[PDB]
Amino acid sequence: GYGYYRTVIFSAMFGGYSLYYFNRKTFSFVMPSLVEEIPLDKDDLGFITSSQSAAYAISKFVSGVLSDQMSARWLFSSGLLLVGLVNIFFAWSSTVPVFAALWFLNGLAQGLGWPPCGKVLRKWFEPSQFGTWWAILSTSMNLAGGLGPILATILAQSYSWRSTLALSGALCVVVSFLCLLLIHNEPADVGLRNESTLQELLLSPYLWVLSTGYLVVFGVKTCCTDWGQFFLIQEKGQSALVGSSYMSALEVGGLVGSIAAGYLSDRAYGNPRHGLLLFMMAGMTVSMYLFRVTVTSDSPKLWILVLGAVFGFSSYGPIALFGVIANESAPPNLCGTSHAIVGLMANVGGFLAGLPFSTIAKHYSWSTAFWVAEVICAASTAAFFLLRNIRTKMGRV
Ligand SMILES: O=C(/C=C\c1ccc(O)c(O)c1)O[C@@H]1C[C@](O)(C(=O)O)C[C@@H](O)[C@H]1O
Repeated sequence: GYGYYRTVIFSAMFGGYSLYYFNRKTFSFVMPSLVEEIPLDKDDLGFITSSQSAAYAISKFVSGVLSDQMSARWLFSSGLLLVGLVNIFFAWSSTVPVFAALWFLNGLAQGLGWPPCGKVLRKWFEPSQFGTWWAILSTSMNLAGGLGPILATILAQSYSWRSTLALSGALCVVVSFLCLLLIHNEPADVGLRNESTLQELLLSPYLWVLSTGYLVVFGVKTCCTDWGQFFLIQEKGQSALVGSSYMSALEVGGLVGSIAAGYLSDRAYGNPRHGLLLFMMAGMTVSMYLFRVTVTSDSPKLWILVLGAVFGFSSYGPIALFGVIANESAPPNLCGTSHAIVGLMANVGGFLAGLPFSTIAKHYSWSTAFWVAEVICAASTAAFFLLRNIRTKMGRV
């Protein structure tokens, strides 16, 4: 029976990939309480996040390159176990070098679990149904972003910050074991039946336009999430519950954005679905400007929630659009390399959000850094609008 095994395996990957993201973002979930008991400046936080981002970038790139000669279940279980172990260790350390080393290892382990999902999806599902399943997998990510912050704060009001990560880590370990028991690599182990050149790929302007757009979008999203959580409390006179609700609403909006963008793009030199992407980017920068300027010490909370949801929608739509367009325009025999390059550029964009942004905020203010980010986003949107009727097919032409 294909259906039974498909359902079981997909549920197992859903749970494992949700725990992956939860343990990845636990630091952003608890950061305010940890800063409250251990006095730290913005530079230390930026250093830790940048170290994790760099480690994840290198590990994911190399694992994606060499994934063709490893088993999916073992890699998934190993990665989950290592992430749980480093999360458990994090709950006992109380210094800035140990935190940075532990999160570097966290990124290294988190980079391992990406290729197995694609391998299982390709082995167990039809080639014409990849993206759809990809889509729902992305929703799991958003789910981990939604339940994470608020619960953490709810636990923080009566328990230590160190009593959450540790518990989370334990869960991962247990789930990892269940994952190995519940994941089969191919529909044959159970028993039931189963051009261009590299010099021409990198010499395509559209390949760099897409990469730079993804870089900008990912960096701006990471900046908004972590440093707006801190911005709402440290400068706008709001409490930590509002800071957590802002991120929860951001992820709630991002879920519906990721779900819808595929439908709107599919119903609709250049690409047919560039207008939706440009509109979403414009909405993202407009919402950023409104959030920076309108919110004061005395403002209703459902205005902040609306701003967060709108930004999440306008940020998570373009990510799916970028992925689908990169898959569609890729050379016929170089899809994996193109996906790896675009992911690497998105990861370096996310890396740029940690330390330089925190240093700018430390020197001038949070407002100045957010204004710089919004200015960069507006300039990128204008440039993308200008550079939109160029060749979209990459390769030997
Ligand atoms: O391949 C994909 C994504 C979707 C995809 C694949 C085959 C398809 O046939 C399809 O319709 C859709 O990679 C994802 C997007 C990524 O940014 C990229 O594409 O560069 C890299 C990484 O971030 C991944 O999340």
